[PDB]
Order: sequence, then structure tokens, then C-alpha cells
Amino acid sequence: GSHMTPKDDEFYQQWQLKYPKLILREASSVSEELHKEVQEAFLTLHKHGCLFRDLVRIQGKDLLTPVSRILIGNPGCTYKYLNTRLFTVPWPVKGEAEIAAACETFLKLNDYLQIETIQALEELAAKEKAQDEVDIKSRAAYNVTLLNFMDPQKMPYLKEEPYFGMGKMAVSWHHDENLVDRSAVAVYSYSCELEGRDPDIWHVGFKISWDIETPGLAIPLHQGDCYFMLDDLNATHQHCVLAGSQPRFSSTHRVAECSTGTLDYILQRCQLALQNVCDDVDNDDVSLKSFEPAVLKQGEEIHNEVEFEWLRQFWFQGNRYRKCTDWWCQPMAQLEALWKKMEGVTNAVLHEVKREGLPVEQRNEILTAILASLTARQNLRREWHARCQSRIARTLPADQKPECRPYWEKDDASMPLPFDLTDIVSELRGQLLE
Ligand SMILES: Cc1n[nH]c(C)c1-c1cc(Cl)c(Nc2ccsc2C(=O)O)c(Cl)c1
Ligand SMILES: O=C(O)CCC(=O)C(=O)O
Repeated sequence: GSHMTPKDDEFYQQWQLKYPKLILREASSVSEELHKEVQEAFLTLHKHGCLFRDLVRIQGKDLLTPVSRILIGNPGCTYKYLNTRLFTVPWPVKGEAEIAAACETFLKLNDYLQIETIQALEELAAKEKAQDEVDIKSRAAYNVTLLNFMDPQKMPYLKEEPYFGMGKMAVSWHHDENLVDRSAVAVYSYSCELEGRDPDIWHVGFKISWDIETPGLAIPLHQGDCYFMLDDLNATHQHCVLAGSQPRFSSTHRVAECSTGTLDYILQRCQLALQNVCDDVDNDDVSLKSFEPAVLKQGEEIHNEVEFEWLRQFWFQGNRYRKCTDWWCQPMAQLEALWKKMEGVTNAVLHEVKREGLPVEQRNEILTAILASLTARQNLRREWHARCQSRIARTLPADQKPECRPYWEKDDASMPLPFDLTDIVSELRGQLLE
């Protein structure tokens, strides 16, 4: 197939018929007072070195993103994409000074794009007509924004768009992951400076999923243009970013699905796991109230959740968040402290199964409940330790080198359990034999 730009006559009627949920608001519809503030906050964060390339994993291989990113949003929120959890630099919601001011700026932009999204969603329902104001308000209540930056001149060879001849790509075809169902997405595009598409100007591409026969749209983006993906547009269509010649910033505001991705959620989950622990005093004499299989199953699953979805995800970035804010320092230290107690809980469970007065039928009730969690813990620890010690992981500079936290040697006597669980896991399976 091919692609369509405003240079083509059919481009405008294709937008009307098959992309009505895509809205474009040109820079002339936004106050200059806002343009100057947002564009200066972009350069303020870039000068302070607040945008970083992520070391994600796709299909078993570790990739460095061509785009530099920083997440800004509600305090305690997270956004997960490509197996990498991003932690928000907080913006002032009611209840390092130049950096704070930038976050206030993007909170102000968040309010504006929110009102614009609600109005565009109200016009869409009226056009389709000829309780739900709750759904419209929720699908527009952006909680985070993910800032992006790329200098196209820094890349030796940019990937070509492979289906419609759209030219060089900065971000390939994808859907935005981890969004509330049918939630909108607003993007502020800030570009720094005849056969088909102008390769010098940045574009955003659009196509139908599974469809390379239907020609896709290349929407040119100038300095200050905003486009909106409404309702199920993010699900039924893929989008990409077509690279220009000059660098470009972008602020993509989303309604992240954070039902299992807020600090409050994971702290409650930790408290629920420690309800099985005599919490009179904090020492190594960990005594568990119950040994009922489902309570122990729940305990070791929460143990895996805090370790892998939060601890190792956070320190895999390597204290680079400590350049912009210290908001997560105390929480990450509290979750690590809570995690250490759960290590002693696992040791207390391993102590009970090796007790002489426990009947075999009760022992096998506990092994069946916890083996799947201990298997996943050992398997995920090997992957994470391999991610931190990969060849591409060394080439990063020192202030964002992945730390395999938490990590300890067999020497370490402060830990009650080793890091390698292969001898334990294999034993519990052997205890299931006879
Ligand atoms: C999924 C998703 N949800 N939100 C976002 C912003 C993405 C996303 C999608 C893509 Cl496709 C990329 N791109 C990428 C990464 C490694 S290589 C590469 C490339 O396109 O060459 C990146 Cl960073 C994020
Ligand atoms: O930068 C953009 O235009 C938005 C595209 C996108 O999905 C992203 O990189 O967040």
C-alpha cells in the first residue's frame, strides 16, 4: 500500500470516515502564554539531564530506546510499558526548584488538555446520537504524562517504515500499553525547528490493526500542535512517530491503569502479608500466626510482587530518579525493609516443613501452596540478575548503571536465606516424591 498526507485530496475524507476518533488541535488554538512555559520547561529538564533512555526487554532481547523519557504525574503512581515500570516525578496536586517548577508547568498543561478532551468527547457523543458524563470524566482524568525527546541527527540509521513507504521512524508501530479501557490520550508535540511525506517535518502515523492494505495517515506536527486519541482509537489502530530533521519534544498524557501500580496499593499488599506475623517487635525471631495453605500462598505471592514489580524495577534504573527528586527514596527503603521481613517469613515457612512433629499430609499441603511462588522467584531472579549483567548494561554511564538490588552473597549472615534458591526448590520437589 501507500500513505496519505494533507497533500492528497482523499486524505481529508479518509480522516472523516475511518479516523473520526482522532482529533487535531493546531498550535493557534493554545495561548502563547502556555507555549512559552511548556517549551521552556522542556529545555529546563533537558539541561538538568532529566530525560533518560530506558533499557527495556522485548522478545527476550535487551534494547536501548532511541527516545529519552521521563515520567511526571500523581505522587506514588507508576506506568508500566515493555516490562519496565516508570515512577512518577510528582507534580503538585493539593495535599530541584527549577525542576519542581517544570512539573507545575506540566500539571497546568494537564488541566488544559483535560478540558479539551472532555469537550471533544462531548462533541463525539452528540454526533453519534443524531451515567455517561461519569465515563467521559474518567476517560479524560489523566494522572501521568510521559515526556519524550529524540535528536534524529544522533542516529546512524533510522528504521524505515515498512508498510506504507512513510520513511524514517523514531518509534515503530504500537499501541499504548497499560491504559484504562477506552481512555483518551493527549499529546503536545514540540518540534524544535512532493512525491509523499516531507521527511524534514515530524509526523504521527496511523493504521488499522492487521491492515496494511488500507492506506495509513501521516499527520504533520508543527511547533505546538496537539493531537488526541479518543475512545477505542488506541486499541483498534496502531500509531508510530515519523522522524524529521530537527529534534523534537513531546508530552503524552495518559490515564494509566494503576490499580496494582500505586505506592498505596503495594503498601497495603505488604500489610496484608504481615498480618500473619507477630508484629510486637522487629527482630529476626519471625513467628507466623497461621500455616494454612492459602494464607501462605498469599504471603509468598506478595513477596514476589514487591521484590520484582517494585524493588528490582526501581533499582534497575540505578538511582537516576535521585537526580530529579528524592520522593521515592524513603518508600523504596520502606518496601525493602518490608521485603526483608518477608524473607524471614519464607525462612519461617521453610523451618516448619522441616519440623519432625508435622504430619506428612500437612507438609504436602504447604508445599503445594508455596512451590509455584518459589519457582517463579528463582526463575525471575535469574532473569533480573542476567539483565543487570549484560554487555549493553555496562556501556551506560555510571549514574544509571543497573543495580541488582537487593543482592547478597552466601557470605552475608544478615540475610536468613541465600539468593540462589535452586537447592531449596529442588529439595521441596524431592520431598513430594517420598
Ligand atoms: C508500548 C508502549 N506504551 N507506551 C509507549 C510510549 C510504548 C512504546 C512503544 C514503542 Cl514501539 C517503543 N519503541 C521502542 C522501544 C525499544 S526499540 C523501539 C523502537 O520503536 O525502535 C517505546 Cl520506547 C515505547
Ligand atoms: O511522541 C509521541 O508523538 C507519542 C507517541 C507514543 O506512543 C509515545 O512515544 O509515547
